[PDB]
Amino acid sequence: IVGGQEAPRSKWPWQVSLRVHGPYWMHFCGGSLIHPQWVLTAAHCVGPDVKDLAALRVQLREQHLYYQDQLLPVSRIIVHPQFYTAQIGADIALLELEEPVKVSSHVHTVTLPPASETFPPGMPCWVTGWGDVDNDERLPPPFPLKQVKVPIMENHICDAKYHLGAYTGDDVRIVRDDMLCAGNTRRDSCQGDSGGPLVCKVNGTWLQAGVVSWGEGCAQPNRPGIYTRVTYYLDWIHHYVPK
Amino acid sequence: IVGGQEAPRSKWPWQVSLRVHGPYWMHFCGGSLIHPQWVLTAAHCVGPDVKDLAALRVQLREQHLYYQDQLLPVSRIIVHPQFYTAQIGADIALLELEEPVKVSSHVHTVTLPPASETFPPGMPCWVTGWGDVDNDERLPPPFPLKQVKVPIMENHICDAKYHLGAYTGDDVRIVRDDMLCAGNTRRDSCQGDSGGPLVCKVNGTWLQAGVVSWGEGCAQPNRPGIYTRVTYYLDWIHHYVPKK
Amino acid sequence: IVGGQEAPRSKWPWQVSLRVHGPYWMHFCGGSLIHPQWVLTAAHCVGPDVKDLAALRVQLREQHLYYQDQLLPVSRIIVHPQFYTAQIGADIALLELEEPVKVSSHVHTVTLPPASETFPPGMPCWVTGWGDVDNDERLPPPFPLKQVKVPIMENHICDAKYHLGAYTGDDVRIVRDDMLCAGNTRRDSCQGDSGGPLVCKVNGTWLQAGVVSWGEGCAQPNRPGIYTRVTYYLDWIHHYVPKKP
Amino acid sequence: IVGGQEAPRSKWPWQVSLRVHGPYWMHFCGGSLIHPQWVLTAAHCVGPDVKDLAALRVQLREQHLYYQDQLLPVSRIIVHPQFYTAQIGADIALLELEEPVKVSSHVHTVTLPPASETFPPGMPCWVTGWGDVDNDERLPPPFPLKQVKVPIMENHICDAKYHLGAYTGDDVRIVRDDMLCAGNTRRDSCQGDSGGPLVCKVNGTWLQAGVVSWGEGCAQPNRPGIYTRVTYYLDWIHHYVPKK
Repeated sequence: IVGGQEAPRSKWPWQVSLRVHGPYWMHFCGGSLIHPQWVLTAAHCVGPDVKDLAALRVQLREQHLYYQDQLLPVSRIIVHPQFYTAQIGADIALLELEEPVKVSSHVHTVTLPPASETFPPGMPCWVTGWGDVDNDERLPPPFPLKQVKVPIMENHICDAKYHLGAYTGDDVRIVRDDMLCAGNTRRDSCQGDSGGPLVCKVNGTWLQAGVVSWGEGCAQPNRPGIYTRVTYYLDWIHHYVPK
Repeated sequence: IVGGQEAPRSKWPWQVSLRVHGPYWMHFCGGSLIHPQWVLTAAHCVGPDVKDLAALRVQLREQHLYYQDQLLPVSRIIVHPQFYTAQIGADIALLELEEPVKVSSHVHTVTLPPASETFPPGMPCWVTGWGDVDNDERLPPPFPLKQVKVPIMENHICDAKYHLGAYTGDDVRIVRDDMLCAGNTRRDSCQGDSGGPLVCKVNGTWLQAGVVSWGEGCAQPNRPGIYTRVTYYLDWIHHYVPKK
Repeated sequence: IVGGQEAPRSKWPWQVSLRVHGPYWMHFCGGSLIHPQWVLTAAHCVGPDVKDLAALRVQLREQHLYYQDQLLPVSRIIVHPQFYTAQIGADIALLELEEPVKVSSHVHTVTLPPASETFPPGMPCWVTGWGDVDNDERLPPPFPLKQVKVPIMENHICDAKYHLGAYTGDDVRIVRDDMLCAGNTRRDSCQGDSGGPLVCKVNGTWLQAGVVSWGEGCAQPNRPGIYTRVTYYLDWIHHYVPKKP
Repeated sequence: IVGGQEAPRSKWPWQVSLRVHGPYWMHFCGGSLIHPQWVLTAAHCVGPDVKDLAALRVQLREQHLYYQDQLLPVSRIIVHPQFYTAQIGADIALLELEEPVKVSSHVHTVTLPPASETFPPGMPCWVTGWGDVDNDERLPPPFPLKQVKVPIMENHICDAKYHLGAYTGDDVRIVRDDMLCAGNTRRDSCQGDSGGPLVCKVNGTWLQAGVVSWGEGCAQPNRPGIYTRVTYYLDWIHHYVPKK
């Protein structure tokens, strides 16, 4: 997270850390708990190439990475079959846990928006994770969960920004209809925040608008964060995840 | 180049090295001379973001990188307006030199194919450059230009191989119609060969079939090298580059 | 620490972490609390060149590096005036804290040995720190304090081992009289353990025998860990550090 | 070499490059040809731990590293038996070549000074090599042999400089009597120049005053280059190397 602060302990009870087997169980991507037995993440975190399930674990919300680890095994990785790269799109995956989690005030699910929900430009949303604090600048120990308020921006405006200082023809889409855009040169997601949630508070309810997907670096001029648009893939999510 | 040998001095007179300004004028991509004033390369080497022309130079064919440098400034970078990433496609760009080069037996242009040429499997094709000799393994000094004969494979076969060990749906095309596929687990292009030529000898004439574009690593199982198909972009090239 | 275990919370209440200012307050060396206001470390951690005191802080015993940091500023760095390199010797330094710390069962001073104590082979000795777990292999998060029991070896035996597979003449001493030797191919200190304590339990009392100084890599054949011999430098320590009241 | 220039092709015909076996025969240290069959170098380049002779080669003077290599095998490494570290001293070694070299105007031996020779402070001397051009800055391709003029400085003055901004007691020797000192914040030897020669022209003859040994970085304030004093070890050298 670029230009963020440490999250209060009470905030973002749905944030999860994805861990890969090595010298230690290292954080590589974020996720959100959308159901007691399901994590929503980015496809690029776990694909497009098939990964060994034995080398993957989920860690539920912890204030500091690695200090109080209770690693959960994954029974199934479901990557959207249309996914190959984040820039093409369908950058969305589901992790099925071997067990449902026992939910509490400190650990519980995020609400998905209805299909009709159109998060208007300028709406204050929050992105959370344990990713880099700037370009090629890792989160220092003790690795606090960070948060940043980012304004949602119209897809057409974000597409136009990605064309400034680029050879790509103005009529050739960079930011596609299954993508959502947020952030500026002070406030953005970064490497290691991938798969984590963009959440917006609507009528007293936190709704997951986005999954951290891609961008040209972090908080670069005219290069806002690109997110998978959750409303676009609700039918695909609901094919696997109970309502 | 993976599984190659050092090129003989007489071979590949169209091979060029692209150089970026830093502590020294460092090789980052290959290219081909297609006209005395024009270099064909990959868009991903010079884009999609607009870069300072003053920090780019072209080096014509040398047997050993850096030893006999005569660096040429660039007047113009022209990147295909459809290009954003190599995997989406249109991975093709043109460099206009500030001056036309004097051609010779040792330094001269490659011939572009006619639109009808498909380059079927079994055709003898070669890829050349100063790129890595394996995954994360740089070409050692004194940096000889390498060559390797790569077997062309049909786009549908290569598309099917890219789906093996992948979550991507079988009917979601990975290897696109503007791309060409070549190489195996012994013979491939690698990092630093990007933008360089894939050339096939057809009726005694060398034709540039491909621009080194992308792949999953180098010489990996079921992951052959992907090249921009030059025949697909001839009309765009001919918009900028004069006929002989 | 090579071939160690995580230290129990009750052990090594004198272990300190030295921190350098950067993107964060990063661990670079170990140390020992020998007085409420004084830390014993290796000279090579803080010298031979004079460094900015404002860029150095001390962290008292923590079970996991960085998790519960209460960083203490330093008023004075005192490096042995004979020190230039660890291999020449006098690899010993003192940090004066700006304030005396409040001691407890969990955080308190280590006892220095009497001048007469030689620490012979067979004596049970432990080395502790947050250093590498092997050659070029960092301690993983969450960075637990590690301990390992190291066999002390006689200086003459260790000197002879350092000459095996070396061009250095047998009568040219490598392991010097102000140094102490401990460890084997399974048990050793490593990069990041430097300045930390080697402690031996003598008649029910923990005594600091050594300061982690140097070696050829970590846990390598015929290359045991070299430590500054504390007994050699007691008079220099007692020049600066007041005796217990 | 820091603050240097590329050597003219006619200069320093005694300069050699030491090569270690890896992906390629990589330069790690310099040396000087003091006899047709003997190279003088720094002990720290080849010790104190015993190295495999099969993994070591010598390359005689070349203008550009790696481009025209003719690698020579070594029959014997002789490291001074007093050597353990450069800071303690005796940082001097001899390589015996398997064959004597055929000498020419372009490749021939440097003259060693007489025991009586005292190179006075301020004397213009030259250090040569393929080492770093600054702190953590490698010599760029095509790796030209570099030279820099450095004034010799009195051991007592150089010892005093190493004590400025240091905790070391002023009466505790850093720069020892078997060492020689040269260079400033613009002009110095660096990593990769180790074992190479410091040469001074005395009565029309180039004499090797020093072997590149150690220092605190390259061209740092009050930290001039430290060299092994050749006059100190003449008797040891002449124990193995036949006199001219």
